[PDB]
Amino acid sequence: PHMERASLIQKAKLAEQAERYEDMAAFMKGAVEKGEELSCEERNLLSVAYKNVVGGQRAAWRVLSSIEQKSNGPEVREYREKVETELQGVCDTVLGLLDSHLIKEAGDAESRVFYLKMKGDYYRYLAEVATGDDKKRIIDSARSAYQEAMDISKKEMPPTNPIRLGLALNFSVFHYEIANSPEEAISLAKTTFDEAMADLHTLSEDSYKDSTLIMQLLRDNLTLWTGSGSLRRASAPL
Amino acid sequence: PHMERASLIQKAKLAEQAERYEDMAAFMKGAVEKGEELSCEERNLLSVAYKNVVGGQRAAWRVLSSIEQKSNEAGPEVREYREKVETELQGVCDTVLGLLDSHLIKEAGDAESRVFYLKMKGDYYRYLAEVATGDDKKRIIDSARSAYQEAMDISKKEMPPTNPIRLGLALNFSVFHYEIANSPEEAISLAKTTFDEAMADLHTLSEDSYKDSTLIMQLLRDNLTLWTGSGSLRRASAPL
Amino acid sequence: GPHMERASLIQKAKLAEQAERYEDMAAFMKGAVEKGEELSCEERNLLSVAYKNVVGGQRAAWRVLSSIEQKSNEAAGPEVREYREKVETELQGVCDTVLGLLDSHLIKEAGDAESRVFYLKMKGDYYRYLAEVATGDDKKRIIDSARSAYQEAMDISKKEMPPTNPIRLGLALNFSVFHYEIANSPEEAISLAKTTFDEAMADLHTLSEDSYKDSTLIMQLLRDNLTLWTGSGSLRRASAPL
Amino acid sequence: PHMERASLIQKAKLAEQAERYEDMAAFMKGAVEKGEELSCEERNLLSVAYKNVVGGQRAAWRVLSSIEQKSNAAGPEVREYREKVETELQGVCDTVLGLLDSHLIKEAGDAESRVFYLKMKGDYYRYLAEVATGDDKKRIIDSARSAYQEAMDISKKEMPPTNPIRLGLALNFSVFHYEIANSPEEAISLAKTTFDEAMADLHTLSEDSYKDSTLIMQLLRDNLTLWTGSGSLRRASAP
Repeated sequence: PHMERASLIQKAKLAEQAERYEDMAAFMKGAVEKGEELSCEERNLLSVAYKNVVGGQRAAWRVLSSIEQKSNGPEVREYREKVETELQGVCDTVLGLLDSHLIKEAGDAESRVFYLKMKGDYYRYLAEVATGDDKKRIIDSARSAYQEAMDISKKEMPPTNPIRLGLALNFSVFHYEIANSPEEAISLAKTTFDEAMADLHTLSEDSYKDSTLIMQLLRDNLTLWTGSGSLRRASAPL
Repeated sequence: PHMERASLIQKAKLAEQAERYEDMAAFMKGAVEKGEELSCEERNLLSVAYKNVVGGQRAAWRVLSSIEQKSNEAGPEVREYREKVETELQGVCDTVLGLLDSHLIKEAGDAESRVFYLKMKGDYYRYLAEVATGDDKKRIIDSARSAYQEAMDISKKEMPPTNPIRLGLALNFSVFHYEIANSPEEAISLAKTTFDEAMADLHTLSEDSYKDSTLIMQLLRDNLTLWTGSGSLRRASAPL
Repeated sequence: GPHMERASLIQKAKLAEQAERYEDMAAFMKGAVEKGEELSCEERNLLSVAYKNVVGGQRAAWRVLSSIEQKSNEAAGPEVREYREKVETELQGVCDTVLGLLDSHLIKEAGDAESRVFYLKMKGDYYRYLAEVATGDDKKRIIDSARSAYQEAMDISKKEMPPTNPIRLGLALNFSVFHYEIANSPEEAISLAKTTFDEAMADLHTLSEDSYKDSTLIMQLLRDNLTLWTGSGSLRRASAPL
Repeated sequence: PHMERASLIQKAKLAEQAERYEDMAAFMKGAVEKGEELSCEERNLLSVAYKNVVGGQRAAWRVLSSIEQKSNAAGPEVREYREKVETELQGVCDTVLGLLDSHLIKEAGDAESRVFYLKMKGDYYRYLAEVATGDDKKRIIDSARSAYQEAMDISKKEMPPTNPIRLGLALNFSVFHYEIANSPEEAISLAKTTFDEAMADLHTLSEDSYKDSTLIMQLLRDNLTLWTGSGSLRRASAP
């Protein structure tokens, strides 16, 4: 390690505690640029930082795009465009770090799934706002990243692993919202849930909370997408 | 025919594998009547047997009551047959409640067994309440409430929030609040509390209860989404 | 032109609020103030909301970092100090921006009592935020600048506004916080807080339905602080009066 | 002496103004035993009289029980005197519960009066629970809970969420949950639900109605901060 890198990682941990996500992101970018492999803890810092930064831009873009769609003055279009351009710049930064530093085709496989999933996520966020001729390319870039990640996770991780579950949840969202394949989405989400449910006896104690949380999100999306809400209430199985 | 306790339990296990729930129920009733306590495995056999028997009667009653409710817009066969299924269902609930009161419920044995039976008492009074329309309805609802309340009091002092009997109990009592007692707010807030307290204590869970606890936590979340109208909400992506 | 620009900026600040984009909202509201016209009651609230949210996050961060830094001085590690200093400098820059707008545009050009009190209260607030982080020889000056702004605002609000007015209540609540946390006058704070609450409670019959929610919300914050500061929160639970 | 019903009600109003609660209680017990329903104003006089009488006994019992618990044999005077106060308190609760069961609950016509008395029955069983110790405590706790639950069921169907008897009932049943039944979570949930459902319909009230209800909503908020520990949080500044 570089010690600049060690100091930047320490400052990213301080920025997380302080809920200063743009600083956290800047510190984690700097750390990625000052070294090779990130540890599991350091990969999560990078992801949390940029998740929170784009999360707010995406939430804003949705509000503005919703106002623009209903009002159809030039201020809404212009401001929606400002937020959109800013969001695109963050996604380009994350995708640049992944391609130039983090994604290693001959590296550790588990870390390769995390980054390839992250590459699919940030191309998917670009696809959420893309309306040009470039849209098809963006959608395909996200699909390839997720497909490459899915292929590795199936060979290398158990079906209860939270990175593998997270990956399948996000790729099903991609199918539903982006690729307009709601049936593939429902299918993948049901398969992921059922394969993880069958392998619950081999769930390690540390993965328990993260895996069951993501399995709940899969079940929540399945209910939303199939219209399984309004069905009869459940009582205990025993 | 070997109808000694050990043989009735063995036949109850065969009946389960064969999906012969009325035989299972009869074998388990017979095993309870030897005047002895049930193990955790044996309590589950008793519950599975009667849950399957009463479940088919309830499902049938709902179909018939639904046909009877639409029909008035009427031959007497629907009312008569709905009444036949109701009476039969009431007899099973009375059998289960009789076994619980005369043999199984004690003050006291171990907390998990006490809670299990009191939860079972609230469940079978709740099934009687589902079909009750007379002056006796209030009494039935109160009998279900007391059983669940006594069970809730023991489970809070004696069991961890992730225990599946404690989770199952809270899930069923929240259903009782929503459907039977017409207290949808109490139901939502019990379901949310149960889920949140179990979610915080997930580190202290075993391989045995893993599947049972997370399955019941999923049912709590499913009911919360149905009852709060949270279905409509934005799709989830990974927290990662 | 500037008149169409001013209108666009205020409209974008309303969009930025809906989108929870407070730094943009602040920038749009600064730009609108720099058109040199007075702000309406609605526009004053947009300005205040924008900068309250911006500085709110910086202050919350500063408190976390200062708390981590204080626990390391009892084997760190200069990163906490350095990062706490970064957040503080950034916070100071926002307070200086707000205080500059108030002094150069808003306070000098305020017509009515409600707008004049609003801005003087805001001046007291942002000097109080500078006082929250100040440890130099400049500390005493900052505290006094805050006190004078609040005192001038209190003098106008007592002559010109009813005791239920939410700007007057907000002012009193913040000046009591200044007394408790900044000036180390917890008795003056409890006093002021109790007096403000009691005088507003007596004049509740003369409250409009518009200001009822804003006034009762601020009266709730006054009694919440009174409970915290007097330790009355530890008292026996209430049951029904009949 | 003028001991006709209306004069007993007039004398109870005078005893309230004079803070003579044992006389007030005796005047309202006397008016109840005339065999007519109590009006809304009259029900409040009955409740105020006995809440003040039992309140002083409860406050005393708490002081004495605290001295007896701390005295750690000692002198027997504390136990004996705590027992005297306890027996006296139990007698007042038995008097109120006897009036409710023999005259007021049976004869109540409307929902508001039915709820009022059932809430009052839960309260006085809760006061008996405060001084009971073992399996005696079980018995009493469940009489309190049933009275409260029956009252809650009627108030939800028959009264708006801003009604002060419905608010008072929820506040007391939440106290029962927290202190007596050891269910701090449903106490906190019931109090927040009650506050939030009442706050959503406050615009409908007059100034008198608004005052009565907002006082009980403040007590719900006060208990919520005590029970959730929200009072120890960072001080508020203006929004």
